[PDB]
Amino acid sequence: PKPYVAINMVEVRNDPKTLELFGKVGPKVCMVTARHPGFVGFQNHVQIGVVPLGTRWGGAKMEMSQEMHSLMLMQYTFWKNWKDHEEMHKQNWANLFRLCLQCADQMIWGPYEPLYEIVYANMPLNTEMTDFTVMVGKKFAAGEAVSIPPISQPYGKRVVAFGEHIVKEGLENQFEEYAIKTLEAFRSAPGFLGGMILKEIGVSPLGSLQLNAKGFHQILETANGMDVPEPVTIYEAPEFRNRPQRYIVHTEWSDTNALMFGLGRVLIYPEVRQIHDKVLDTLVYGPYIRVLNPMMEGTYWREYLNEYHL
Amino acid sequence: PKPYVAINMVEVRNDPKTLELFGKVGPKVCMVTARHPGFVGFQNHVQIGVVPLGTRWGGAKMEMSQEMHSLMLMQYTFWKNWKDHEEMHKQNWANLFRLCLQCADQMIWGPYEPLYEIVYANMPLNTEMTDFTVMVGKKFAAGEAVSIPPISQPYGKRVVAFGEHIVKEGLENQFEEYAIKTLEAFRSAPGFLGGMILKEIGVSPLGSLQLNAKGFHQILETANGMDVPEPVTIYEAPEFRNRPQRYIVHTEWSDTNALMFGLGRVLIYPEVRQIHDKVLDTLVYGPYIRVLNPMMEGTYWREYLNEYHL
Amino acid sequence: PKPYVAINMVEVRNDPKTLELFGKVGPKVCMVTARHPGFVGFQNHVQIGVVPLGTRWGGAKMEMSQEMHSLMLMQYTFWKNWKDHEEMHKQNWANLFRLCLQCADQMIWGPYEPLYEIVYANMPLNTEMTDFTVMVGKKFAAGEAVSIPPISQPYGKRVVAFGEHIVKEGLENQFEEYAIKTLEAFRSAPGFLGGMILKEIGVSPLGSLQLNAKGFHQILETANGMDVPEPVTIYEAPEFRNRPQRYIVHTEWSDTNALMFGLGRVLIYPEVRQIHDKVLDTLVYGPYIRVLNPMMEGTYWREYLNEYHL
Amino acid sequence: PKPYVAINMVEVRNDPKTLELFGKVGPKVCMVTARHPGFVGFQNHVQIGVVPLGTRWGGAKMEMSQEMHSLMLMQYTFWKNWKDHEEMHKQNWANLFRLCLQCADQMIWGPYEPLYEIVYANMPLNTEMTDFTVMVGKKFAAGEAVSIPPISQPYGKRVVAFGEHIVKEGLENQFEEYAIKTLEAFRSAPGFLGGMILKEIGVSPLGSLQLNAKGFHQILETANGMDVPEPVTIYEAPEFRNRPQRYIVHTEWSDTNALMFGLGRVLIYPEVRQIHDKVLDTLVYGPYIRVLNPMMEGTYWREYLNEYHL
Ligand SMILES: [Fe+3]
Ligand SMILES: [Fe+3]
Ligand SMILES: [Fe+3]
Ligand SMILES: [Fe+3]
Repeated sequence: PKPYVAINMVEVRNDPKTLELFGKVGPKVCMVTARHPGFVGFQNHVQIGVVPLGTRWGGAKMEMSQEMHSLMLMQYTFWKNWKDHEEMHKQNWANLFRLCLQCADQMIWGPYEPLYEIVYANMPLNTEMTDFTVMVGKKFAAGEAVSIPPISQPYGKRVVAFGEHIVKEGLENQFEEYAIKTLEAFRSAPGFLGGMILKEIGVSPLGSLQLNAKGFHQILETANGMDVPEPVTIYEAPEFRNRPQRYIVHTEWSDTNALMFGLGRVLIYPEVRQIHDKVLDTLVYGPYIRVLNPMMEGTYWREYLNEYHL
Repeated sequence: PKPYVAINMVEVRNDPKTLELFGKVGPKVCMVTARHPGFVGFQNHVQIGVVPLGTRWGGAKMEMSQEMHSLMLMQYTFWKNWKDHEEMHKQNWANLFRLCLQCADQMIWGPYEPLYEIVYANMPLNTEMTDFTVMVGKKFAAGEAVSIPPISQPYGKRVVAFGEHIVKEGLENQFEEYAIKTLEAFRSAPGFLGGMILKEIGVSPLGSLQLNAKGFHQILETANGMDVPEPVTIYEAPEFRNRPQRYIVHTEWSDTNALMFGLGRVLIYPEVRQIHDKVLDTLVYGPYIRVLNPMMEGTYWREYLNEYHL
Repeated sequence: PKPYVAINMVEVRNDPKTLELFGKVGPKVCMVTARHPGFVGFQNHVQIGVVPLGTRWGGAKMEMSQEMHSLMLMQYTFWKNWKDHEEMHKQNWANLFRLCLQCADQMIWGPYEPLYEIVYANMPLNTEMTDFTVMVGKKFAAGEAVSIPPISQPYGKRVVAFGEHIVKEGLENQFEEYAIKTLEAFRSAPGFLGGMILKEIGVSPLGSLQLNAKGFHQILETANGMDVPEPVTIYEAPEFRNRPQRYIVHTEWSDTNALMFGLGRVLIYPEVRQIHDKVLDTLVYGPYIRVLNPMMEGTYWREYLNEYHL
Repeated sequence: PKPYVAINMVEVRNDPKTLELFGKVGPKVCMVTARHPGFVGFQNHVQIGVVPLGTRWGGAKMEMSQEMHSLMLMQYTFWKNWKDHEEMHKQNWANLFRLCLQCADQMIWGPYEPLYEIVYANMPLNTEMTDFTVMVGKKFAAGEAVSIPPISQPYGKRVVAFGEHIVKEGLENQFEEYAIKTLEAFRSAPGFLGGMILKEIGVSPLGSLQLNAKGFHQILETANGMDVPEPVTIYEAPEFRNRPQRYIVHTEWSDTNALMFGLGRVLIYPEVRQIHDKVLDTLVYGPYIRVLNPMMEGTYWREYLNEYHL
């Protein structure tokens, strides 16, 4: 089935101390999150750049991570229902608060965790280059050679285009129809590894460290998280649902050149350009496309999505 | 059929003199070992690191071999019966003792050679990236497309997870049932190249240089092995069988990232986590996972195991 | 009386960060351990080398600690009964787990805590070079000039030979008889400071961080130990008793030269060589002798052993 | 059909001037040689090392070309009949002599051109890594999936083992039977790209610059080849046929590691070792195995050999 996505967004310092926190805190958060049975996987990203679109953002590059002082992280977690994510944060609040405060001396902005519903998904199983013989052998034996997916390599060997779209009130049905048609047109592009369309349905309060006045002061006052705040919030997740409607267009590409000319088909390929013009006529903001590197992954979330493994 | 494994374990210095002994003594030992008809192959490893499991062993890294003063070597030899290995060491004792003493000025600990029985094996044929066209062509012509194995590249192009498990008395049947189910669950992980479960059944006395009192003094007294000790031991191999039962969980991965997130499924994937919880409830020691690099290989041992070549 | 010994074995990184943990965590562990009345003292060691025995381990030296990337630590604790050690770990589990996890980012292997019974002991009171006038004055006034011990200087001013022996089933009575006679023969060697023979009787589960499946996951998931695992183990200490029988032959020497030629009397002194030949005829593994430096000590454990102080 | 091979052997200096002669003279020689219709292709090699076989030639390495002062070149030309090669050299003698004398200030030994008959051949079509989709698609459409060859990459992306064997008089039938069985056993080795067995049938006089006394003096006297010697020789090619019989065992491997452990199966794999023991019992000289790099190739000679292209 289609899972629900929580996207944890943080800005951290770009220094060697922070990349130690990728391997010493990141796995522990995933292990605490995996105590809940509704957890079906994760995909963690570091922003490496921005699609400039010619000179529209000409100060930005697709690979600019070596020059930035701060790193944007997008940590996806996938859930059977979005209430499973809110139940996970409440039941594991002491362990998760203490782990998140280990990243405190690196954190610049955040955490901010909007919740998303998957509107459309074409996301294949992640395979290494050593695994494609198993993949095409199983699909040929099942008579499904026409549905053999591309080789989507896990753990930092592909790039993600993170496309932010804010759609005018009343034009959400027109966005979703033609953004789907745009992503089906990307299937012809070389290096396209798959795509999904995410629709924001709320913001997690506990994942965003948004408590009431007593809880907010206990966050500021605690020594390394030993003094755990009482996890009382003033809102639940659908009460912070941003209007007008936010959409993420998430597409995966084998490299940044395939991303630049593949996504560029909405500008340079005239048949795809008329399709994406209907998307552009619904937007109050966007498109702004961040380039992400999926470092740490829980690739079995695509096994839940595609209802098939290996 | 399933062969028996002798695992020769030595600690040697990490210096350029030692890596000359890989190419000037290592092949000679394999050639003396191949005088016996029960010898079916070998697989030689160098430990390159330890799986840290978050911060459980936080001073350890998966790739730490450039910083270590000493190298752990695990030299597997594969045998039609474990008595063939003990017969080989007795019949070729003078040549093997002299070759092992060429590594003497580098050796820090060892040699220690426990003998193992293969409980479970899913170990495919080793193929290069130039050989997969032959592999999928032969399996399609035989109507076995569903059993096409992953590309397991020989000679240092993959990594080995060496998982040490000591199982409580009486819980060996529960370990073997659910460690098998854990290794079948690894088939879904990207970059999984195969696995086997080894059960310790004894320790070779001649392979461990364990003689009686007269033989031990002749080992210390000899000049470069020219004075060969009489190979009289005080025990045979099943008389040194460690209780409680030692198990090796040997899994092969395309790279260390595939190893870290693949083996990590027993911590972060909730369906595999319940399976491996039954493994953890049988352990008096472990799991401790070393990361090994298979440098020198006798890959035809998998032809004996899978009863098929090419 | 003869106390029981728990030997905590860890491998840590050899870096200046680790030697800060000797003085900032080590004393706190000893202070938590001293809450129990059955605690009678401690002796903490760092491995500085290996006895090479000619060229048997020729890559090893007696003083090689300046070149090693990792340090082996042997932390002895002495107990009136071995159940007092298991009762101490359960009652002080939260404080001890949190202190042990301060060493986590340095730890490579371990912790592993086998429990030992003292078979034989000739271990004198530790005296400084300023204290021998008190020692010989008290022994002359008591008419015990014939039992005046050697000056065994505490706190890093002597070396320890850590002799590992694994004895065949049924030959444990022959080992203990002639290993005692070997240690009485060491009394004639210059620089011999005393010796004891330790017999492994079990492995502490809490001291080895060996919990059940829920406890093991809480060890991996916790942030610096603030989230304390429930200390439920699947075994008690005599249920992990290694067969065949492990022995430690622990001897103390004034320097490494006295150690090398003193222990070498089992090879070069013909009267002691026939005695130790009966020890060698019982061994399935060994002898392997590590060289240890006793840095931090609780020297009053010898006051309990010898039933006399000063 | 099976072509005939002329192998031009020269020793040249290892300097940057010589590698200019690879690209400025080498192609011109191939273009003059292609004037004859019996020319079916070429394969030019540079020796990069020697198989040491443990310490049998321990001063030699498989990759030692960066340290050598001189380069051995083996330039294969393939012919429909060996008389076509002798007819080519006589008809194009002025152009070929002038091109060969452009390499004169680099040449140390040679040229020496023995002629060979192909006894056995398993030499697939050369394909790039971009061409395997065409190769497996054509073989599946023709119902020949069982005979899909390995990917043999042209132009320096594989290595050649050049195995010299001199066989006793009367044992040539025993050599050819079991050297064929050895090369069929190499089909199981990883990275084996194919093999052929060459039998020396003569030495080309014009290709070896072996003229009569007047022609030899005109070779020494000429200014850059403008003064062309009269190509009168004292012998034809079967009159210089070396006795006892020379054989080349030519095998191709994806890399030097695949070569070392693949060819090593005649020493370490006991089933192949008994086969190659019958080869060794026919040899008065050898085996001596040079490691060659096939830089410049005329890969369409395998299209003539396998009677099929693409
Ligand atoms: Fe969350
Ligand atoms: Fe062995
Ligand atoms: Fe303890
Ligand atoms: Fe020629």
